Amino acid sequence: ATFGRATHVVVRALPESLAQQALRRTKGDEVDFARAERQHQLYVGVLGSKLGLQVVQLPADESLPDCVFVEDVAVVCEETALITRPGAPSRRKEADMMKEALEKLQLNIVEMKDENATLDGGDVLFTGREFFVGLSKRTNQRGAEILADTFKDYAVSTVPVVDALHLKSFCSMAGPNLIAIGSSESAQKALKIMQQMSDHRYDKLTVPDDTAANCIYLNIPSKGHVLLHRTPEEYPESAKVYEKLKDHMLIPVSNSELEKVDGLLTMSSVLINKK
Repeated sequence: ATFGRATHVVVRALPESLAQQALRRTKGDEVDFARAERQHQLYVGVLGSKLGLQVVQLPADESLPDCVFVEDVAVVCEETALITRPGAPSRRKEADMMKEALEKLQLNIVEMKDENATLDGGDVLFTGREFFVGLSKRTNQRGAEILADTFKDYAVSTVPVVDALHLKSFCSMAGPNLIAIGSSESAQKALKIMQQMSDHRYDKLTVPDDTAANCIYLNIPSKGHVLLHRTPEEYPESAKVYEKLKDHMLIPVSNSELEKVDGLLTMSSVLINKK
């Protein structure tokens, strides 16, 4: 496939219950819900209006406070979607509307039904050549095994996630051979493990703020190599690194409110390449 090509994107509206009731590891500043909604609107507007992806917007469900974070409930690779069994019990029913959306996009559907398996899509790094799957408090070995069985055309290897929510809490693909990676002790240890497991030499884009290593790369006809990344207002020292990339069309995207609930850029979309 052309790495990073997409035609469609699934997103989901924020429930009011997110502000107080979404899961979060840090009990920090309160969420400004209206501002979170605006940030989500702008994010969707980049993907759909600016970049031209066909947007499927799922409605909010107030009983699912984290339902905006569609990434965790599906992994899509080519024509196949894995509907995950998220680690958090409060998120499991998010799979219901996602399964229906992906069915309607004509994907082959595989459901993680094994009650001994969990997997969050945020733990999954697809490089274009292979998968790395974080083993975290959300994703277990059996989950990773089911992913490997689902996507047999690609190698799958695992990496411990120790002191973050997900693997992609501190990394993401920034381009076809380019892993964006944080500078923490933990981020760097994870990167070394991924690299030691692969026979492929990846380039890295190292940033000083781990959560600013979570970005979205797209290959869009008529625009080229596009990268959605955190803003200078939010992470000035990491934005300076992204700004050196004259080889990408850079789009700064604000995400401060959802980061209060550990939601990073990748978490709010599921990308699909159809036809």
